[PDB]
Amino acid sequence: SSDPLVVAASIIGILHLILWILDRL
Amino acid sequence: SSDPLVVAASIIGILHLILWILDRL
Amino acid sequence: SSDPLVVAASIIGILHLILWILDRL
Amino acid sequence: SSDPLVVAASIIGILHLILWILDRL
Ligand SMILES: N[C@]12C[C@H]3C[C@H](C[C@H](C3)C1)C2
Repeated sequence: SSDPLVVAASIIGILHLILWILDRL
Repeated sequence: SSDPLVVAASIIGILHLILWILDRL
Repeated sequence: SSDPLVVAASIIGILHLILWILDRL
Repeated sequence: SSDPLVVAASIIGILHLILWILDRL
């Protein structure tokens, strides 16, 4: 495993991408 | 701990998310 | 190498940048 | 040091923030 801030941030940068893309569509 | 660029960047990707979301609302 | 979530996220933050920039233009 | 993809990505997430903020203003 890695540290929970690093991992958490990673997931965020995925979720925030979907939201942004969804908004555009 | 980790390195301050890595950690700092992590926090940014959270703050930038809130700002973006807040703007949408 | 590093872990595939970390690396994958890195690439995303690049692709998402291009898309955003392209949209602005 | 860390790996150049990780570091590079970190900087990007800062630059992309400024650009986004500047655009809003
Ligand atoms: N946006 C990023 C969040 C976190 C730190 C850095 C590298 C990875 C993980 C993607 C920038």
